[PDB]
Amino acid sequence: SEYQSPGVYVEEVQSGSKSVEGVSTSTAGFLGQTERGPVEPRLVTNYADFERLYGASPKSSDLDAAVDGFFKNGGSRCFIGRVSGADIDDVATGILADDEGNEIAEVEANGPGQWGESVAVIVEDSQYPNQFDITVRYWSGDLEAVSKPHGDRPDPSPDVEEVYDGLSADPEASNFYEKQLESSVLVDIEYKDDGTPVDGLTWLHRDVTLKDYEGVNKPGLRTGLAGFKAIDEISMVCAPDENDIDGLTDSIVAHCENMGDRFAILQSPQNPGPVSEMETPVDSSYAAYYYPWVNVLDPVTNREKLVPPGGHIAGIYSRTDQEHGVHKAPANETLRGIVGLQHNITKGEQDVLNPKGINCIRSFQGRGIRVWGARTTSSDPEWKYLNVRRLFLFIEQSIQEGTQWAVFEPNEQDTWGRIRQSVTNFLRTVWRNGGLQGQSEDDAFYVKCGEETMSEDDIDNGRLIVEIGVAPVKPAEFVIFRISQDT
Amino acid sequence: DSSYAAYYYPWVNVLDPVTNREKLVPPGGHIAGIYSRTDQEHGVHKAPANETLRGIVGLQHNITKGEQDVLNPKGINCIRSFQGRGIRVWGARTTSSDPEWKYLNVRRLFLFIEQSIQEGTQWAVFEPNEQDTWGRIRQSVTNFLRTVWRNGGLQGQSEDDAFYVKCGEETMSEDDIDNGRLIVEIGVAPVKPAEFVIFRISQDT
Amino acid sequence: VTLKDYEGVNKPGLRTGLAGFKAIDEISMVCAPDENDIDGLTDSIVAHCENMGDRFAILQSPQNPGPVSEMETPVDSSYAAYYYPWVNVLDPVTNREKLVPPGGHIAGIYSRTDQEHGVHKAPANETLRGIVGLQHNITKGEQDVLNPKGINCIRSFQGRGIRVWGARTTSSDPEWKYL
Amino acid sequence: SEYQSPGVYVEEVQSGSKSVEGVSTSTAGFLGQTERGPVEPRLVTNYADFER
Amino acid sequence: QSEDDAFYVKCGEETMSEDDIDNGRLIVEIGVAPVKPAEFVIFRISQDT
Amino acid sequence: NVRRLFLFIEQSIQEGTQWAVFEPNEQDTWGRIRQSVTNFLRTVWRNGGLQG
Repeated sequence: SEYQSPGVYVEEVQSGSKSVEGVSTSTAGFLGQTERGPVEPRLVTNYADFERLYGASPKSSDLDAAVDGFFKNGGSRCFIGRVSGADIDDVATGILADDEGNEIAEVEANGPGQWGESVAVIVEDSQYPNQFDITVRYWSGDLEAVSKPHGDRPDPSPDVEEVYDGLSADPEASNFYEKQLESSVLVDIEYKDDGTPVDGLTWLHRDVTLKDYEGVNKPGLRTGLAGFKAIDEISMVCAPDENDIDGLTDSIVAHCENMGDRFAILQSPQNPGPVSEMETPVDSSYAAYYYPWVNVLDPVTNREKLVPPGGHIAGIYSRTDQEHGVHKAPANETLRGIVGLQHNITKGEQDVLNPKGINCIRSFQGRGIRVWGARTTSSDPEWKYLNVRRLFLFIEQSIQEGTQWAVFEPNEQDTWGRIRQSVTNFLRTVWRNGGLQGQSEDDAFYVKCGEETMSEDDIDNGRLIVEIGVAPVKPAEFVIFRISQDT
Repeated sequence: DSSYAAYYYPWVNVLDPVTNREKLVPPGGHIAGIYSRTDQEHGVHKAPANETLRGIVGLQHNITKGEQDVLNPKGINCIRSFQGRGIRVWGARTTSSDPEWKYLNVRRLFLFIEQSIQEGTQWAVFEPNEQDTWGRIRQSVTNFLRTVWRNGGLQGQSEDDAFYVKCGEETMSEDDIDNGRLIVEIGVAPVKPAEFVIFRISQDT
Repeated sequence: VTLKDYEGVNKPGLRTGLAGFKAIDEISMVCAPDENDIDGLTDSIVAHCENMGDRFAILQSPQNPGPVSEMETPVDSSYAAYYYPWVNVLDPVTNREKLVPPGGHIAGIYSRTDQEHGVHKAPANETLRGIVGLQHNITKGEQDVLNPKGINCIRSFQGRGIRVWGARTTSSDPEWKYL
Repeated sequence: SEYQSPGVYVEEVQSGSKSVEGVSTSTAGFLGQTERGPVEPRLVTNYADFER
Repeated sequence: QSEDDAFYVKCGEETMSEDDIDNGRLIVEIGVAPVKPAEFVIFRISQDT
Repeated sequence: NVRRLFLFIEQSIQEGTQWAVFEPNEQDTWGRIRQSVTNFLRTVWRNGGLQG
């Protein structure tokens, strides 16, 4: 500071260490087809939210089953992205009119597709002066059989119902209908002119490939994977129908490798061929591969049905992360929400599959159905185990996001000590929770920043270099007992 | 291509107090205010970057990380907007091509030091050119530079690493004394900013 | 009214708006209930509090802030706090419910906590008096996304009532994370 | 790596040793005539599999 | 648990030099340790001992 | 058994060292390779396969 006139001065100084906070690690992302809903990614925390916002899947998709398996196994949060074969602007619309026939508002469905042709909007008048009520109804089945869509009890009870009571036409009020109808899973309203609508009912009229899974990337609209790559909470991605669309596995693995902060879960085909000839599709350290398919009860036929196991496995990942940590291998855990498997694998066949990076789901007598295998598809010996990759992702993202205060700071010993202290505190916390291995701190990790890592050419060019060394913990895959008679 | 100038980009948006609408203006005065604030709360040796802009609504364009890799090595300073952090100045270089005056705070520190020395030494003109005056001048300049060092402006774990001052028979010869010249030599080591923060992480030990 | 009326007059013998407030040394927190109807007022309030250096700013979200996965705080100051959502009250001219921002109730909670506990006590896990209900009910899954972003929530627990659940600032500096 | 714009960089380094794993050593191959079956080689882990 | 853990105050010849005295500066250095809230209350329960 | 042991060792080495192709030909790679092969052979020695 500068002191030019007499007085009292109070100044604040920076302290000797700054805390780092860990990031989320149990959020998932799903892609696939639905019947209703928007095409921008939305967060879901429960299965009833999913049924309310999106509905069911068509016969060519198995998204509903995968989300159900995710939440039955202890998952916490999903990001849903809806993929649609229709143009984004193929949306049903409508108009509201005033006393003498002026269009005052414009109603639009909340997503593209033919479903918007089955939405009815009903306007009625309220008992209080200058107020009216609005109702929105949606039927999932045939419209030809709906007898009284306007009455208090239609012939088939509607699938979705929404009512808004205290509405007004004053734009500066808090009960203006544009502000109240904004939280609605069915429609959108836009204001045009001054007036209040007349009573009655009205319907909305005039309504996949690899490039749809890739998504749209425009200045104000993102779908598909382009929409996911602008969300920083997702830590694992899955596409249940990845084997019906050629060229999607590589796109998913490339997305995860280019972001550098997420993991890919892959499932085998329904018919992968002979056992002696199976291989993994990719050779990435950012993916894992599971086998075989599973059996579930179908809620529209009440019969068994064969589905891929991806969502159940993502739910197992989330559960293990919540109750043990990211350093725990998500294997030797039970699958909930299924009836049986496609095949039963023996111990002789897994001796051929396990050294190849293929993870198996097996069933033991007296113990149930469990995941038996925790490897990645990688050939590098340094990234053979899955929990090591997940721990490194967690650590690296925490460091990246929690150190932006240090840019443009003086390149001298105070900043060096501060940075060293922060990183040491974070790594000691990780060590205390069982993630690092060693009976002392010197065995588990080290951090270096000073004149041993930086030279003078570095200081003259603006570079601050920190070197960190760590020792992760690995699972026990073979438990061996050697018993003898001696001593 | 001067060492006495800095160059900022792009324009900003403000509310106009006669129309109550947005309006696009150059960012010069906001940046000068940031300079003044940083000088008041940190010192002249602190780079006036990674600081927030107050009093605006938005920018003209949003610059990405790929475009700044082309602009930054050219001496052009950018104003960017980060999600979760706001609008900030990201760059602290001069328009100069000389490698000795690449950073802005070094030039500002030298301006400060040189003007202080120029204005606070006029008592020494026409004084006797002998050892007493030499010791007096040396002592004064050493006190000033040690004060600058203690406040974080100079770099080194000891005084010998940060600066030196010389005045005597090693700087002056006899032809100098006969012609009325008193020569003082000063050497200094300024501190520079941390522009790239690098973390190299491995699995060994 | 405009932004220049909220800024106030600054003449030798007349001060209104914020120019009038900056000559009073008792004020310790400032709030403007209608800050979302006048564009450019949030920044002016945060700048006033940062330039005086002795007061704190309380901010409320809009009535329609968008999807949950896209919310952010308006500023990145250590001199401000951000609360969400709106509340319901009885209107004394119609005797009906009405939706209002929660700023004044929260300032009253600040004052109460300061009187009965001290300035070192976090003004959270405290009850809101004088309301009827909230705008939305926030779950535990949605606050896991909002809390690490500096957004403070007002929630309702069964058996315990309506309470403020969160005590952070809008700041990104790790040294000024808590209020 | 190359550093052209200011920010934070995180980089991974290769470690000082890489593990080697032993290969299988107790699998056999048989050739001869049968009454049924395919003519591509198939893996068998039990005699009932062979008869089937 | 003690005063040395909570704060310190310094003013003397460790904070001021002679160039400071000659220019009219009096420097006081204060260090403090504030208390922070309990946001996560965690109970780890086991069967051992 | 000598022939069978050599078959085992040579195939393990062949299949578990493909990361080293096109790497820099300098002291770091040398130390890394030496360390890996020494660990494998010490494991073989501890199980009674080598003599000394």
